[PDB]
Amino acid sequence: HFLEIDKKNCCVFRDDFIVKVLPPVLGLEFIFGLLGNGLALWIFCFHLKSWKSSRIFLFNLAVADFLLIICLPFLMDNYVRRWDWKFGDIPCRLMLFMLAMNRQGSIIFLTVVAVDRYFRVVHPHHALNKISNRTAAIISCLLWGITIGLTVHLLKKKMPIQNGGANLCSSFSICHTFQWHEAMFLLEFFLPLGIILFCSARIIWSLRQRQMDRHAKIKRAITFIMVVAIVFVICFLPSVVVRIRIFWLLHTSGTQNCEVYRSVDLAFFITLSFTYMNSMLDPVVYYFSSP
Ligand SMILES: CCCCCn1c(=O)[nH]c(=O)c2[nH]c(Cl)nc21
Repeated sequence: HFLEIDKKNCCVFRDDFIVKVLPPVLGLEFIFGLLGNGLALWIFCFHLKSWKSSRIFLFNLAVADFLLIICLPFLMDNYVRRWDWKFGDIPCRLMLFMLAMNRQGSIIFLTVVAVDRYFRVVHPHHALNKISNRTAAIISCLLWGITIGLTVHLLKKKMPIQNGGANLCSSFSICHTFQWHEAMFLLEFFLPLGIILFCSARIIWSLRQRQMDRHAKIKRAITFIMVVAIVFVICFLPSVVVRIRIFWLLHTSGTQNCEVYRSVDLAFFITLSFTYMNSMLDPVVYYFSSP
């Protein structure tokens, strides 16, 4: 129950019902993402030779998704052991760093693709619609650097922590403090949420206003950007909602017996796996949309 991490009062929980739902969903997530991302990378690197600016961003998203899917098997192994990391200390920090970095990278590149579509559809005569490959590669490297800059603190903050009779390797704990990590999670949902919603709404409004809904494939494009927004919201909403709920249960009362946390704590991590479904669904909608 109660524990102290870096002079911080936290309430970890190693309960059951975690080795029941999480490993079956994670295994199927891994075995479907492997095939989807392998086909995407095959059609990207080898079978096709044409690099356009939007395709570079799509390839970056695919790389992030593939790395996250590769990282997923270790997560499945961890949750199978009922929260017992049996790998080491360097692999644990590396795994947490990779998880955070490619989650943020997937979100950032999704936002970048949405902004690119917004510029293509609403502002067709802007410069950012005909950039060179050098500028696109520089932007990609800059975004990757921003991600690493935001996650070196996860890379450095701590190692696996002994508790009870086992060891826990986690960064999404619950503690009575508001560090940069949780605020960064809330930002990495909300700000891209606003950007994506604004871009999608403007795209829909401009396409409908300019009398373009008559065209056939444009209707498919509209429905696909709509389902992209919907799936992003569906995949990233339960996690942030449970995080806000546990924050509220933390500020009001808090640091108590902490059993009241557990009823919602199990709700958090399950929904966390739901975010990986996002990584699974992007190949279906993003790359697999050519008529
Ligand atoms: C590799 C074991 C980490 C377990 C806790 N954890 C985390 O610390 N950061 C995460 O991004 C994350 N995602 C999911 Cl699922 N579990 C997570």
